[PDB]
This record gives sequence, C-alpha cells and structure tokens, in this order.
Amino acid sequence: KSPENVYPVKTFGFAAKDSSGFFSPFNFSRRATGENDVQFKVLYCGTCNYDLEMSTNKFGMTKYPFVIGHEIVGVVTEIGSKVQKFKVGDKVGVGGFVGACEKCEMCVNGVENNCSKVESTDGHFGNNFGGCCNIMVVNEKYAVVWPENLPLHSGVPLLCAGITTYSPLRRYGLDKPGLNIGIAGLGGLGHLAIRFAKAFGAKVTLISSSVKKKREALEKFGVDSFLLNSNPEEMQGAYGTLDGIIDTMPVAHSIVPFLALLKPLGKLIILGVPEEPFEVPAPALLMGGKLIAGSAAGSMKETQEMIDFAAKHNIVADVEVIPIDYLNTAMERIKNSDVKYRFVIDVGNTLKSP
Amino acid sequence: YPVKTFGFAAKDSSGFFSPFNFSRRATGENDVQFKVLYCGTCNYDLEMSTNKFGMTKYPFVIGHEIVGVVTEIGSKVQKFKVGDKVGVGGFVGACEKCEMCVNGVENNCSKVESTDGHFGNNFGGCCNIMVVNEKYAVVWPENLPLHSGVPLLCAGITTYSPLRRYGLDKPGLNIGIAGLGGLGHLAIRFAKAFGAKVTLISSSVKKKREALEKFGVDSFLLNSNPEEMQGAYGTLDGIIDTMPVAHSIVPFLALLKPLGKLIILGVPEEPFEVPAPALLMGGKLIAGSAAGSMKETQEMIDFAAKHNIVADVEVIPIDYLNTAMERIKNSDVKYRFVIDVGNTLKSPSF
Ligand SMILES: [Zn+2]
Ligand SMILES: [Zn+2]
Ligand SMILES: [Zn+2]
Ligand SMILES: [Zn+2]
Repeated sequence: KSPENVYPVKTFGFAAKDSSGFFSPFNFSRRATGENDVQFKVLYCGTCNYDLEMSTNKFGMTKYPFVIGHEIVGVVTEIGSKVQKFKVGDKVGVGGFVGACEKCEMCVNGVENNCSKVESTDGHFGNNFGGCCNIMVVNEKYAVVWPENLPLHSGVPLLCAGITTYSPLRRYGLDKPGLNIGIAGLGGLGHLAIRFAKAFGAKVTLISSSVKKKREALEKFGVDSFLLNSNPEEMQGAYGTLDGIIDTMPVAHSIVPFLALLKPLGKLIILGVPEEPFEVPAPALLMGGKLIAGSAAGSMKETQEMIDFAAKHNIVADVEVIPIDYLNTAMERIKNSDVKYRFVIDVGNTLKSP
Repeated sequence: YPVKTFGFAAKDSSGFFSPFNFSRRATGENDVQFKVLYCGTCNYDLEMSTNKFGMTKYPFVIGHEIVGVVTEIGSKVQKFKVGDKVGVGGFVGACEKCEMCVNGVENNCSKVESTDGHFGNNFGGCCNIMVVNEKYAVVWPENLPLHSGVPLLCAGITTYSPLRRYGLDKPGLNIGIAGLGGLGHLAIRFAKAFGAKVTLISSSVKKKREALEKFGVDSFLLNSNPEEMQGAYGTLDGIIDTMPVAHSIVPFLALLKPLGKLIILGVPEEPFEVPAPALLMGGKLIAGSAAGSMKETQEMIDFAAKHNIVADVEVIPIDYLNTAMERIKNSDVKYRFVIDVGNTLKSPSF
C-alpha cells in the first residue's frame, strides 16, 4: 500500500495531505530507470498559482497525497540503455506532462499536450508525484535538453509561464520582426511575453490598469509604448494599430477595447482566467475579422524549441529563490501576487533527507 | 455621368422601393459594362434601406450581388470579351496602395468602396446597366446558373472564406454548422464538397429533418438538449455559426476538439458571454468573418461551378421587391430572393 514501498527508487519531498494545502515532508518511491528513462537529481522546482489551486483542491478533483512540481530542472544521474539525448551530468527539464497515449491524432501530430490521455507530471490527470522531491525519472521523450548557457534557477519557470506565452506567439504568427505586439498585464506571464516579443523583434506595447507599471515597463523591459486601459483618449489613439495582444490579466476586465486596438486580421490571445466571463459583441469580432484565442501550456516540440530560443537570446524569468521549508509561506504570497514574479524552490540545497 | 441608366431605389427610411433614374460613367480602359440579368438581395438590404444603423445615403439603390452579360469593354481589359457573363460582389474599389490591399485582402481596407454606396458615393446593381473596374468583376463559368448562383457573391463567399482561412476545407474533418438559413445552407454545401463529415446544430427539431433529407447531413445536435450536446463534446474541428439570435457559444466551444475553431457569421444584439476556461481548456479560438477578397471570390465561384453548388432561391419580379423586404424581416424565404431584372425591370415611360 504505502507509497515508499511501491517502487524500488526511494524518494522524498513535500506533499499536501488534504485540502488545507499544507505541504509537509513526504516519503514515496519512483520506478527504476528503464531503458528509455532519464533519472535526475532535482535542483530547482518552480511553482505558481496552479499549485495553490490544486493543493487547496479548488476544483474538487485533487488526489491526496499531492506532490507539486510541473516545472523542474536538475542534473542527470542515470540514463537507460537506449537513451540518445542525455548523458550522466547533463542538465534536464521537465514540464507539465510526462506521458500521453502516443497513438491518437494529437500525439501523432506532435501536439500531445492535447491528448485526452495526457499524463500530468504532478498527477492531477493520472497517478504520479510531481518533481518537488530529491529524485525524478521521466521517459526521454518528455525530457527537455537543457543547455549550459540557460541558468537553471531563473530558467525553470520557462517550462510553465514561458511556454504559455511562447506557444501562441509562434502559432498565431506574432513572432515576426517589426510587428506591433501588445501585452496586457505585467506579471508572471506578461514579463516573459515581453522578453520573447522583444527577442522576436516586435514593437511592444504594455497595456495596464496601473500607471506605476509604466516606468517599470520602460526602464526594465525596454517597452516602446504604454497604454493605460482606464484612459479612453490614450486607448482610442492606438485603435487599429496592434497585430496582436497577449492578455495576461487575471482580474475582471473588458476585451472590447483590446479588440478595437487590433488591426484587421489581428489576434487577441487570452492567458489569464478571470472569474468574470468576457462579454464579446459579435460586431467587435466581425469588424476586421479578428480572433480571440485561449492558450495554455504547449507541446514537447514547442517546449524544446522555446528553451533553445531562450538560451540563445539570454531570456530568463524574474524569480525569488526560496528554501523548501518556505513553501507554505510562498503559497500565501502567491494568493496575494506578492512575488516578483515567480517562486523557485532550491531543492538541491535545501531539501534534506528525513 | 453620360451612361443613361434606371433602376429601383429607396427615398427615405420607410425602405419603400420605386423606379429611380440615374447614370454611370462611360467605360474607362480598365472597365466592364454589362446588362444586369439577376440581382440578389438579403437582410443587409432590408437593414440599409430602413436605416437601421443611421448612416444610409439616400436615394439608395440596392444591389451588391449581381450578374449579367458584357455589353462593352475598355482598351486594356484582359479578363472579358463582349457577350460573356460576369458578376459583381459587395465592393467595386479600394485604396490599392495599403497593407490589406497589397496582400490581397482589400475587403479589410478602411477606404473600401461598397457597390451599393454606403462606404462611398455609389449606386448598386438593381438597375438595367452596370459598369465596374475589371479587377472587381468575377469571370462567370458557363455551367454555373446565374439565377441560383448570384447569391454566392454574398452568402457564398461569407461561408467559403473562413472555411479556407481556418483550414476547415480538408477531407475527413468534423465541421459543425449552427443554423440552417441562408448562410447555413451554403456552408453545408461547401463543407460537403471539401469532404467533411457535417453536423447541423440547431434550436429547431424541424431543421433536423430538413438537414438529413435535403442536405445529406450526418449528425444533428439540438442545442436546447444538454444530454445530446454532452455526447458530442470534443468531436468537431470547426464550427461555422450562422445563428442571428441571442445564444450561448459556451456549448459550441465545448463541441470543439483541442485547437478547434468557432467562426461567428451571425450578428446577435446580445453579446456572447465567454468564460476564459471555455477558450483555455483546449486552446480554442473564436473568430469573426464577413465577406472576403476578390481572389477568394473568383476561386469560390470556380469551386462552386466545379462541384455543382448553387443557392436555393426564390426568383421574383421587381414589383415584388417591397413584399420581399417584409419576408426577409420574417425569415420566410428559401433561402435568398433573386430579382429577375432582365425580364421584369421595365424602362420608364416618356
Ligand atoms: Zn507553474
Ligand atoms: Zn494521444
Ligand atoms: Zn447580400
Ligand atoms: Zn487599401
């Protein structure tokens, strides 16, 4: 029965035992390194609002005991006999999923993140324990080749917040030099969205409800224009100018002004999840043939491509590195967005054997 | 202008149509002049004639979907000879020198010239003679009937364009059509010819029988039954939604596979309530679409001819036009009125 006795590789980390979401030391086990597997010592594990939501069981479908960790990097300790991509001592990353059915339309076409049988790394779809623990093991297919010129501690949120912004920027053709790209909201998702857009060669506009952020965007993100969305004169002046908009705002807001900012054939991408639904008048879409698209996560192909891109363009996240016994306080901070902009748990140095 | 013409026009916002004399330009070097044989009409003309939106230039000659026969041509005209058949859709000019123009989507130009005069100072094709720049004239194939083909230049292009733009034109795909009206019935016909397994989505049980029996539609979902809608969750590559009435699209997004596309073609007054999770779970999109470009329109006409696609139409004499307008209001026509200008437009008495 007991998780530590199931498999032969003994592991330890931190787990939520109930819907209170309190993380505490947890012993468990993982499979032996099979022929196609990559075992690794976890060095850093990102976290974010998704883990707050899951750990407190916001959707009523969490399986306790729950071990977070959908954005992890570490150092390879063992490789199976048929592994190509890694040798022992190489760095590796694991994102949101570790498996899929490998046979459906989605899998066959390299978009296996959309597999109805996708296997979440943290085991919210399936039975699995996430990488906030000492040792991880993963099928080669689902392991990111992590280059030595991409810092681990500040790179790790690319596997969560990064791919989320990068994927739609490529999918909707918002990655060409000289395009005008808007980002709404300068937080976890938006800050990386800006760094990607800049690297693609876009003229970047920050759209925001707070003037505080204007100076930040200009000084620290090289942002070209700032639009305060509560200022209609400012907003109206940029009508029909943006090729696309990455909307990261989690608060209730209207997207009709955002649709109006787009050129004809332009794209609104929604990445935040307000509790308030959006009100979308048919005419706002039909005038100029505009689209609104949602996006979460990305494929393995897209995730490797992004990490390669980030390494080459020196793109990392703003992070606060924390010891693992700070996890429960970090969750409180995530609740209040009191982090600039992502927590990264230093597992390598601060997780000790029980 | 010197070319002496006559047609029908509305004078005030009553929307009443009567004989109206006017004139067009002589044929320039890039121009095609034709005798009008058929003139499509639709809800757009009802709205513009009654000044729904408040920016209608009177007197208003309708006719944004017309066909006929070439009478004369300009010096530098390549695409037409005299006696050929020809069509004109919803715009006759654009600025030519902008981004939207250079890339072949001039319908998105902000200085775009409407055939009916609405963006511009023009008179539409509900009249004896037309003249248009050759770029904005469609080459009409001999095996496409004129009377039943003319509404393609409006309803046809409107359904065809997004089917192409959003990759919903591949054989084998599961394509939903919501609403079986004017747009709906041509959307079904195009999707069938592309090779798709078509599902009709409708609020009306009457439409189930119509879809199977008359369009060879595979599947039907009633959108007021949650149990039937639940059973098709995550099965469709795209939906073409033509419904003009207030309705939720949260169920429609739910019908889409991951990476699936919802195309809005109707224009309800009620806005759509769209929860973020409905777009985000599956990475789905909602896009608007009306009309299309000249390249696409010509291409759509060749495809319609090649695959025996026409609209269902009621051909009407011109003195029925005012009655036709109450019937367009009541949604009482299967599925588009086509005015027999060629046989029924009389020349005004001297
Ligand atoms: Zn995360
Ligand atoms: Zn699969
Ligand atoms: Zn029409
Ligand atoms: Zn133009």
